[PDB]
Amino acid sequence: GAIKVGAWGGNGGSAFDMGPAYRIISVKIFSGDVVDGVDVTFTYYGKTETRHYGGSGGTPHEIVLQEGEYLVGMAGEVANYTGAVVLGKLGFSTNKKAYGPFGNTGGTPFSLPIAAGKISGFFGRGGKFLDAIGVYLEPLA
Amino acid sequence: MNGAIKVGAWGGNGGSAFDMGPAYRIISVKIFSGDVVDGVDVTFTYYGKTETRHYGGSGGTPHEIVLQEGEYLVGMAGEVANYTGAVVLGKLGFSTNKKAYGPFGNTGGTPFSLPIAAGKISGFFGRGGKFLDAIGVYLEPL
Ligand code: NA
Repeated sequence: GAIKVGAWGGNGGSAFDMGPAYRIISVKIFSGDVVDGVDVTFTYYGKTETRHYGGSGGTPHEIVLQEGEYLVGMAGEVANYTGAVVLGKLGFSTNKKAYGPFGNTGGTPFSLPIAAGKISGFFGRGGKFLDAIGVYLEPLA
Repeated sequence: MNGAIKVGAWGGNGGSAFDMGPAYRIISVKIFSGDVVDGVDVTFTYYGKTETRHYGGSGGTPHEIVLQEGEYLVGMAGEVANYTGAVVLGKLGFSTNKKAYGPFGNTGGTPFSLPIAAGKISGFFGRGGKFLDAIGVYLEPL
């Protein structure tokens, strides 16, 4: 868990920190006007777990990673929504396809292309919505 | 290769790709800029020898970052701009554990930002032509 980039977003809400997973199985992005939160399902030290960060409003959009598929990009926009500085839009790329945007509120763009390596986990801040998000990076095996 | 983590590049697809790799100790960076980011010099040491590599073009005014003892690059940010029909770095700056430098350049466009919560920049890659078309970084633990 030595390489953490981000977080992008605001200073509100409460901190979360997943740490790195052995393998990410799926990510669900909950969104409506903004990004409400994320589920991450993953393997970890012999266990399989699901963790939820942020709120649970909006609609879930699930990206299931197939055998040999991994996350190689994240991008989005940081927006003001109802006075909260949050992820207004969020998306992800795998080595196969890009997904998103999830959310509808424009703001300040950010983008993280990973030319070598993969996203292995998440940290950030959450409340009613997803205030901020960053990622753990690991090399490819 | 060999466990590298490379993020970026941010910028356009013109010019010629460069890739310094991560093997070297970065001593200083010089960002040449005017309206946009024209180029960069990266000076590094390796086995007691100091070398400078220049990427991008010949224009712009220099803006230097000379890393002090115990000073490491821990952020990069800027703007990707359309300038005279090319997609290039319109602004580029860096942060260390000590100080923020820049950004340098005068043309906005699409912002990017790389806060590094854990880790440091250990090398550069990107694309350079008349201007600095794009830039990315190698990361390692701190
Ligand atoms: Na896919």
